Amino acid sequence: SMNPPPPETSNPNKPKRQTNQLQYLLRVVLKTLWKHQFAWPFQQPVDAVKLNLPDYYKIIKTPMDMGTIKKRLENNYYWNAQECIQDFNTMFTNCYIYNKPGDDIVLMAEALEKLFLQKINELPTE
Ligand SMILES: Cc1c[nH]nc1CN1CCN(c2nc(-c3[nH]c(C)c4c3CCCC4=O)cs2)CC1
Repeated sequence: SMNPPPPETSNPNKPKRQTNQLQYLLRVVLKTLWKHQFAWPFQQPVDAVKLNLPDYYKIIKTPMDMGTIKKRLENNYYWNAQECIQDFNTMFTNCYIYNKPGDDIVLMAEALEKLFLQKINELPTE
């Protein structure tokens, strides 16, 4: 079995920006979710080989994880906050697509997503 290449975290062809909203996404949103007791499954791309999930990347064609998001923020990969918010939402949605309601991993995603929503509700104006 094989994992796909991880999502890119650098691309010199892609225009970059640092905005106050992106700074908030790193210092408040990512930091809060990253330290949570349920963060660990989301801190790296899913290793479908080690986890014996040979169907994971048959079902999930837009993988995303907080380790990737963290690196994208640190490397100023994004142009705007909406790009980064979309990556978070992709991560949560993938979890709900692949797994079953009530699975431990879904309960963990739901706890992180509640906090995500609480923080982005106070995203500062640009
Ligand atoms: C040792 C350590 C401490 N902190 N971080 C680490 C390194 N990694 C350690 C392994 N790990 C892991 N993720 C998962 C994981 N994740 C998602 C989003 C999953 C799954 C399985 C089910 C379906 C699913 O949707 C399993 S094992 C991720 C992090």
